[PDB]
Amino acid sequence: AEKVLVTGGAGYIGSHTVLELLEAGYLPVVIDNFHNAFRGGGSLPESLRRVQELTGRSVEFEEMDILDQGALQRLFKKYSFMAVIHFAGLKAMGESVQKPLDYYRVNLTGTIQLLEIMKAHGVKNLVFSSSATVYGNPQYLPLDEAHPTGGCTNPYGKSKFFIEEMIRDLCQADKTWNVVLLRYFNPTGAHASGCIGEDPQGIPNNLMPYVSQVAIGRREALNVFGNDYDTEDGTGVRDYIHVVDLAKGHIAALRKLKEQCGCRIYNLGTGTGYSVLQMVQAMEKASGKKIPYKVVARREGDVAACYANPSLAQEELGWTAALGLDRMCEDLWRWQKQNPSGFGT
Amino acid sequence: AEKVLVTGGAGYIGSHTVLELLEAGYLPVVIDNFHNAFRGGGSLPESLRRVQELTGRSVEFEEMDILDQGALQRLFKKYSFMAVIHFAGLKAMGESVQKPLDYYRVNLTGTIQLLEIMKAHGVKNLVFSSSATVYGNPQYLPLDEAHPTGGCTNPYGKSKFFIEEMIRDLCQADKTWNVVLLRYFNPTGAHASGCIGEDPQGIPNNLMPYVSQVAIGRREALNVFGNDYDTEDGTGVRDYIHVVDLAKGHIAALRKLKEQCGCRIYNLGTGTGYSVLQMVQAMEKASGKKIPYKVVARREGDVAACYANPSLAQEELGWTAALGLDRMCEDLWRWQKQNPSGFGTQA
Ligand SMILES: NC(=O)c1ccc[n+]([C@@H]2O[C@H](COP(=O)([O-])OP(=O)(O)OC[C@H]3O[C@@H](n4cnc5c(N)ncnc54)[C@H](O)[C@@H]3O)[C@@H](O)[C@H]2O)c1
Ligand SMILES: NC(=O)c1ccc[n+]([C@@H]2O[C@H](COP(=O)([O-])OP(=O)(O)OC[C@H]3O[C@@H](n4cnc5c(N)ncnc54)[C@H](O)[C@@H]3O)[C@@H](O)[C@H]2O)c1
Ligand SMILES: O=c1ccn([C@@H]2O[C@H](COP(=O)(O)OP(=O)(O)O[C@H]3O[C@H](CO)[C@H](O)[C@H](O)[C@H]3O)[C@@H](O)[C@H]2O)c(=O)[nH]1
Ligand SMILES: O=c1ccn([C@@H]2O[C@H](COP(=O)(O)OP(=O)(O)O[C@H]3O[C@H](CO)[C@H](O)[C@H](O)[C@H]3O)[C@@H](O)[C@H]2O)c(=O)[nH]1
Ligand SMILES: [Cl-]
Ligand SMILES: [Cl-]
Ligand SMILES: [Cl-]
Ligand SMILES: [Mg+2]
Repeated sequence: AEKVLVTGGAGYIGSHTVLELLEAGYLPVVIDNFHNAFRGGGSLPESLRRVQELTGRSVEFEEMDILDQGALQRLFKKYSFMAVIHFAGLKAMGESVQKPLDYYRVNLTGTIQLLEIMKAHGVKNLVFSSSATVYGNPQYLPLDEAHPTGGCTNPYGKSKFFIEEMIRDLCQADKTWNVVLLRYFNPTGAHASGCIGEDPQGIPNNLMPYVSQVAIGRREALNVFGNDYDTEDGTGVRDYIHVVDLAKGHIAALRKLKEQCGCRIYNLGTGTGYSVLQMVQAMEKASGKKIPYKVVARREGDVAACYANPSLAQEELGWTAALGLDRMCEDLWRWQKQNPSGFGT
Repeated sequence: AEKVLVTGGAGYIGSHTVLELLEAGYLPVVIDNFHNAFRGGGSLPESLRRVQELTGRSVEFEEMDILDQGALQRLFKKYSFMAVIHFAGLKAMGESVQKPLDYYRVNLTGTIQLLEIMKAHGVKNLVFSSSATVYGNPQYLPLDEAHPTGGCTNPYGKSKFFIEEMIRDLCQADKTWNVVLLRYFNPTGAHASGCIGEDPQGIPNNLMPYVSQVAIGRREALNVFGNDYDTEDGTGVRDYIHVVDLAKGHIAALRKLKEQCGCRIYNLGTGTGYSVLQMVQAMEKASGKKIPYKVVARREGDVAACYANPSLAQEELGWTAALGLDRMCEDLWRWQKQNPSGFGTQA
């Protein structure tokens, strides 16, 4: 009726989105099981506790797992939701290939359970966290929504594609459902306040947090996974997108659902690709620190270059990413410098 | 001393497979929730009660849903399974397109749960019921295992494809798993005793049972779904395979698992395609009755022709579909004639 349910809202993208929702006047209800979120000193996960402080608005939260039908039932009885933004899931941490069942359980079974409860309670409006990984090895660049999908390299990406397909099927079968599938490119950056940001545990698998950790002195040097691709400089190229813009894209998705759009799919990227070395350099500039690097072997399954065609999202969702490279680096640096250990110990 | 778990064992293919298993010396434990199986006068589904009589061997059975985590866990705890043959699932009554979530829950989440429970109990040998539908609209024929998969039309076929992908990944990640994915073509026929067979509830959605129902005099005429396809006679072409041969292919699969085979995928078909009209004619011959029919509109999603390339199975599985068209028709007829209304509890 009123509320927006946000699954996995304590995570990186989700917490930034909760913040945007609150500032836009929405009332979110967040759920998370702390699988990859840090527990604050109170009820709320630290990220959310900080979002509350930042917005001066309260965060309604419930600790729970999407795999728990009982809890889902109780949740859906307690609140009247008008839409669900689904961030909860396991992300490839490079782990996927080795633990397929965990991925398929959490991402597939958990999403199906969510979809079923939504259907049961008549909440047929969803915004889903998809990924450019669904396009597989790029056939052409930039990647537009019409590029082929499926034929993924890993259990994680396959999981994303399977979910998109299930949702398409659901929308076909029941014309009352509205779903916006958002294919994120490479999220980076952090809220301008520097109070929240990505909080990886252990050695980061993604570039940016590793880069930021070298700059802060936590890591000796960045290992660059190959310099022999068919890219202007030999290193992998990606469409780095500021998490704040990404979060704002979810609000635009909400408005889209109101149009009774059925199933729509949009890329959420800037359309500008940057190489590993370019990112390193920009981080040196932002941080004022040196970021030593070593060229190592190619990482299994890595693609040479991946970047988005942002046209459709601009035309249909009315959204474009506003923040550039320098801004992403400055914000990421601020978060890292201001929070040397992430959210806590 | 180790058993074989048979999920969905009370159904068409499963009952036939339980019979083959019993005859070949295996010890099955069968589970079914009666979603699409008839309850016997006793605890056993009628089909399995008959299999017990036919074989003179006991059938260990538990009424249970694969979606029931607690029950499934207790089952794996109670027995020491050496392998699992997974038949349980929803097939479609042309329904899948309209109830996607049901297919995704029962087929997809049900199998993920089964695989998790299996892993947890140290059982990593699986025989999975797949289908030629995973190939989608044929890009060429005959369909060999190398033909592209995915790109299916309905939720049912998508579920099967997603399951195959999941198992392939599992095997890739853990070399200790062994899994045989069998892509069945169009199973037909019945055990030669005539005591068991396909037992549809209501108007049959598949060809053969409808034809037999007409031949027995229950139905007026066969409705032929389109006659304008690009095939010899305009009617759809399919690779019909005798359920007994299909069932025996499961025994071959268990043998394959014992070879520490990893993930293997095999078509289970005869390699010979027959049209709708050719099947009617064969049924006329078996039944000794004229079988009328009327041509109606095309059935949404139907492919023109589909048939297998059965060489890989012959070679690697050491299995071949022995029974021909007449046998299939004669066996189907015997079952239908001796059991005009399908299964019923004992008198
Ligand atoms: N970060 C990326 O580069 C990226 C790229 C593409 C798509 N995505 C997708 O976007 C979504 C959010 O990504 P993120 O970077 O914010 O990751 P994240 O791990 O920070 O956020 C996911 C949140 O979900 C929660 N969660 C996990 N399993 C849960 C369960 N069973 N029940 C309830 N909560 C559960 C975690 O505790 C975490 O707080 C995910 O679906 C991710 O796969 C992210
Ligand atoms: N019949 C065909 O032409 C065909 C073709 C391709 C693949 N397959 C597959 O082979 C398998 C067997 O098909 P069949 O023709 O014997 O179908 P069937 O319906 O006779 O057999 C399936 C059995 O599974 C049981 N079942 C369903 N949901 C269950 C659940 N949640 N828990 C436990 N048991 C459950 C049903 O009661 C039934 O006895 C199915 O997975 C089917 O999709 C069949
Ligand atoms: O320590 C690192 C990390 C990354 N990179 C390079 O930086 C680029 C971006 O790498 P990320 O890992 O941040 O992101 P990806 O776009 O390559 O995404 C891939 O890696 C993600 C993080 O591992 C997820 O696993 C995701 O499923 C998978 O598609 C790539 O060219 C990568 O080779 C390095 O050189 N060194
Ligand atoms: O009453 C019937 C039934 C079938 N047929 C035709 O007979 C052939 C075999 O049809 P079946 O339904 O027995 O088997 P299929 O292999 O064609 O499978 C198709 O039907 C399945 C069950 O009927 C599912 O619907 C599946 O999605 C779909 O591909 C097809 O050419 C079909 O058009 C008829 O003319 N009339
Ligand atoms: Cl696993
Ligand atoms: Cl953009
Ligand atoms: Cl549904
Ligand atoms: Mg061959």
